[PDB]
Amino acid sequence: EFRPEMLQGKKVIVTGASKGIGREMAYHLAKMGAHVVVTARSKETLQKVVSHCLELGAASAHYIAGTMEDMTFAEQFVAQAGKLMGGLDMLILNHITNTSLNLFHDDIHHVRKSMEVNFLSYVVLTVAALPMLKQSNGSIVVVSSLAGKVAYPMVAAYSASKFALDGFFSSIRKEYSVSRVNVSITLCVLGLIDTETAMKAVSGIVHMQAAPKEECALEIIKGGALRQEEVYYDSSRWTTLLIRNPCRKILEELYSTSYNMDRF
Amino acid sequence: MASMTGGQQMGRGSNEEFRPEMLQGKKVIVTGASKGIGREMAYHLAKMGAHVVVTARSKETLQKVVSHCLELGAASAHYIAGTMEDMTFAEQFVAQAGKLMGGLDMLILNHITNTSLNLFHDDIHHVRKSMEVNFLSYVVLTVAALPMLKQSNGSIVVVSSLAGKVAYPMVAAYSASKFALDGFFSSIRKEYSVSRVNVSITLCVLGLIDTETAMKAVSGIVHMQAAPKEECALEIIKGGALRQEEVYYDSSRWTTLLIRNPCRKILEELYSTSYNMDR
Ligand SMILES: NC(=O)c1ccc[n+]([C@@H]2O[C@H](COP(=O)([O-])OP(=O)(O)OC[C@H]3O[C@@H](n4cnc5c(N)ncnc54)[C@H](OP(=O)(O)O)[C@@H]3O)[C@@H](O)[C@H]2O)c1
Ligand SMILES: NC(=O)c1ccc[n+]([C@@H]2O[C@H](COP(=O)([O-])OP(=O)(O)OC[C@H]3O[C@@H](n4cnc5c(N)ncnc54)[C@H](OP(=O)(O)O)[C@@H]3O)[C@@H](O)[C@H]2O)c1
Ligand SMILES: Cc1ccc(-c2cccc(C(=O)N3CCCC(C)(C)C3)n2)cc1F
Ligand SMILES: Cc1ccc(-c2cccc(C(=O)N3CCCC(C)(C)C3)n2)cc1F
Repeated sequence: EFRPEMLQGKKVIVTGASKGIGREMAYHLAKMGAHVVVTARSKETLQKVVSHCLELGAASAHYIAGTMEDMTFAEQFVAQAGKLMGGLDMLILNHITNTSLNLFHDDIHHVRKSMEVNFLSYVVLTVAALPMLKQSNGSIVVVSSLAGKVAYPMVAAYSASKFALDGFFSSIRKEYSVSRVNVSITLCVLGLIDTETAMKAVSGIVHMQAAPKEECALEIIKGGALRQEEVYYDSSRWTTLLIRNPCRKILEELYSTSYNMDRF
Repeated sequence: MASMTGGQQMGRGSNEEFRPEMLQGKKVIVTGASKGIGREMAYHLAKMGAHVVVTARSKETLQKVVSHCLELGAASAHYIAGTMEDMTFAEQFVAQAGKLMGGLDMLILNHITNTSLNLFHDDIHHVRKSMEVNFLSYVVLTVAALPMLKQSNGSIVVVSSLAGKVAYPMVAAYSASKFALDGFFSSIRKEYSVSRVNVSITLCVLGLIDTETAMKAVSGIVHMQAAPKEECALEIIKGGALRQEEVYYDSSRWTTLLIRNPCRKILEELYSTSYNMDR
């Protein structure tokens, strides 16, 4: 059972926080009394978000502008964010490289860039954040999509990158469990969200109900606060019925009896 | 005689029952073919009377496989050596291979970058290399192969793992790359469907296989029955040959029982009515 008080005084990083869901998450955390450090490329927009967050009641609020294409930036941002706040309780990984619906033909640069930004940078951020999260017994929140669980035409690269996050973060979650790293990892599986970016990209191609981003932002925060492994958020009740893979959980359990990890 | 001959192997039941004759005279590329499963696939294809071009970094090992493929009965057999780390080499290799055989019927993506079982700490270099070699290079090879595959209504065969379907500790980077393959290739399969690109895509989800490389990496860590590489290699060929979307191959019957995800297929089918692609 979530209570907003759970975020009060928590030190939180939100990436891709200048717009959409990331910005909504910043605002919610602001209202909850959390310390926040938001990031994205747009310094000016970040400034506005930061100002509004202080308005909303954030215990403290800062932004650091940069591109997540740059792994050195990602790494230094975490350290700098942690220094401003005196630690870190939750790492919210939410940015993605800009993407539109298109048939895949030969754009290898977009497939590479998508892997770099949507996947690689999440890993670099995690490595950089880990000692602080370990010290706080904090949380990693990874923003994924229904397209990171099942296949859709027109987003091959993006979907590849969301699939990767599941495979990467679900692996380390089992490693953490065994090495006693008390850091939660919540994978967020979102359907269509009414963000300006998504609504434009799907215009005339996709005819489905877009869920509200303010609510989506909250359900993400909630999942992290409760240390849930996965969060499922979609308009359709049929998604919520079919989305889970209980067989996958069973299989992982059955295989767990066939390997020995005492040796690190 | 070949000029006065014609017809088709793929008649009634061919989508269900494999026959070695289905690869006879087919033009096939196998990557990661100097050892393990890839080498075993090369051999099976040889026996079936296929034309084959194999690749891997090791020229001397490739040479040996080629010699043994011709012995075995392959229509023709060649090798081109190089690293799949180099996207230029992956791209030219497809063209070179296609030219040696005068076309392409089946693309078998099987290589990976060397990997061992280790906890993930901070090796970002291995995570990147894993994505480049195990995933990115598959895409570049697919891009290069497509024109020839479209002309022959051929096949793409993607070798994956159980770790490309469910999570395992100690192979975070590797598993990320295998999961990436399913997301990418499953997406283009729906794309080919609607754009009438008659090129099949077979994703192979393999359990532990008794290759030298795997048996070494799991030693003292993993205690499971390993399945034979000869038969694993054949089930891969079969899958591609029959144009099946997914091949599942593992020692446990419990894997075969639980591994499929019918709910994913139902969802994908429900979501298909919510989007218009004509354009
Ligand atoms: N919207 C949907 O329907 C939907 C559905 C499923 C999942 N999701 C997930 O929701 C998360 C947020 O989506 P959204 O729709 O809210 O996104 P959005 O409104 O398009 O905003 C994306 C954010 O990422 C930032 N960004 C873009 N390129 C960047 C780069 N190279 N380096 C650093 N930051 C960069 C953007 O700001 P700057 O341009 O200022 O850098 C912006 O703050 C994503 O991970 C996405 O996969 C969304
Ligand atoms: N073995 C298992 O238990 C198991 C389980 C599930 C899935 N699989 C999958 O089966 C496939 C083959 O596995 P395996 O166990 O048979 O592997 P393996 O015996 O180690 O063979 C790997 C092959 O890839 C080549 N290779 C390595 N690095 C390369 C590079 N940078 N560029 C090009 N070629 C390179 C190797 O030749 P060179 O070193 O000479 O380049 C070799 O021919 C992989 O996709 C693997 O993930 C295996
Ligand atoms: C053909 C089609 C139909 C539906 C979806 C779908 C469903 C749920 C979530 C998402 C998703 O992750 N989005 C929304 C679109 C913009 C993105 C891709 C940057 C983020 N996309 C995708 C499709 F490609
Ligand atoms: C703890 C653990 C980790 C991995 C597995 C497992 C199961 C099925 C297939 C595979 C697989 O893809 N392999 C085998 C290992 C060498 C690789 C990783 C290059 C290829 N791996 C099982 C485990 F118990």
